[PDB]
Amino acid sequence: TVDTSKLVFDGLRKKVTAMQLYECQLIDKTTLDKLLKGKKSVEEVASEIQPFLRGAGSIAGASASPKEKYSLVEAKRKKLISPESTVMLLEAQAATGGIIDPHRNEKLTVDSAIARDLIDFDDRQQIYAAEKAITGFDDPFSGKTVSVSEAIKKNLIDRETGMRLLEAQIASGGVVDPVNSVFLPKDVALARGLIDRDLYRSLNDPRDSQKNFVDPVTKKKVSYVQLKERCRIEPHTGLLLLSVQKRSMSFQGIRQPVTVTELVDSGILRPSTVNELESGQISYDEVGERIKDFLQGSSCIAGIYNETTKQKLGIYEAMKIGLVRPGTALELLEAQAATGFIVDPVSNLRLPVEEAYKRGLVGIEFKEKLLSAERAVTGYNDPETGNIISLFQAMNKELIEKGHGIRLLEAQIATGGIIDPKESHRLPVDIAYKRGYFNEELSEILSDPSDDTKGFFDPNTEENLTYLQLKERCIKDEETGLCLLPLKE
Repeated sequence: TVDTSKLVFDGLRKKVTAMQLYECQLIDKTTLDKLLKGKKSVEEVASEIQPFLRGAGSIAGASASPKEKYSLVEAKRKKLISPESTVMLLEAQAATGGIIDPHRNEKLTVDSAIARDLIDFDDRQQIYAAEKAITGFDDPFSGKTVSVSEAIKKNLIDRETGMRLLEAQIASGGVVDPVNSVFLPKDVALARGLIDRDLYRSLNDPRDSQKNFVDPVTKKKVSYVQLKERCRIEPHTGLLLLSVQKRSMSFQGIRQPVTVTELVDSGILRPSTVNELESGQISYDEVGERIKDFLQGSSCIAGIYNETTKQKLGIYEAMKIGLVRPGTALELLEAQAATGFIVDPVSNLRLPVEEAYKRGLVGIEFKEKLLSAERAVTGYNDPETGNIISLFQAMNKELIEKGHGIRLLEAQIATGGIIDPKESHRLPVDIAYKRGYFNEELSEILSDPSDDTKGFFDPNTEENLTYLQLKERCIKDEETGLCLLPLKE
């Protein structure tokens, strides 16, 4: 026989003897005798009853990215987890072992948790009560220290919180026995009345009190197991960290970055490919590759290719030579301004109107008219409402004339689609209808070349064309991706 005084185990808060483990039916008669003989070691037995001894493991915190992690209170302050769910998850920790410090891998008492700022100030008293799920509730009538189930019956704790604690414990192994400081399986806990039949029954009914927790992001009622199925296990510490989406990922639009959430709202990105990108399964550059013509549109008529001298040159520079009339040059430049940037085909630069003027890409005779056309990408100021509207809406409210407005619209459609002036990206023609940046009774008009729609000019054949008709007559520089209009003489 071995030293029976050394046959002790480490429970949640107390030491646990081998005899207590046998009484609590955690070990069998065979295991117990082998401990008293030496056939089995204390460490060998403890390795097989770990979820009953210290719990299977609760949600220790959050993890936005696979490397760096956050605690429940940190993720709340970074707005990754709602304040409401933050309390409930902290209640679960205190009821299944204690408040977890994920950055030091420890089980802390509520006192120690306050000392390390792991718990906020307002949620202080609520977690003290949840801690008693393991310590026990002092009944002022009987004089006994009772479990949560009895604390609910004795009205020592509200039913709501009590159901959360019981749910969290069961998902961690079973029902906690406070006096023994050890987890008991559900079947044996029912037999000795450690948990009431009625409470346990309402704990298995999805229409009663089965789900007592709430989602971190949304406000949907969820179970503790469902949240655990959404957790990552840290390789080093073995902790259970809830996978939260920090998001905040965007692609550069015309003037400003466009959130990935906006892209799925505009129908640019399928939701299946977004969180697949958030998880890191696919690459960032490949996603932005597909939606290239939605972020900042297709290439416009960027310049002119003089076939006589075999030279690439900007539109404004072509006018100085006499390759194009000032009338033709102006509408082509404002078409560029209405699509985002003024382009220099030889230097492959894409600049706003102001910066284009500073570098000689645009003269002073076109500066004002081009600044006005640039409002088609940033918005038109409505003199009545005081806020910015779109190109299409500015046309209907007679802020700009129809002829000028039509040529700018078809310029946007020919280079990706209608420009959203508040999100700074190209919309699908169906989304533009919903937000009112275009009209279905106008898409068919601009589709087929009509009398009113041919507001552009081809210097080669001297005929009036739509922007699409003229763009189809252009060629492409393989190293710039720009459309150049071939010219002779």
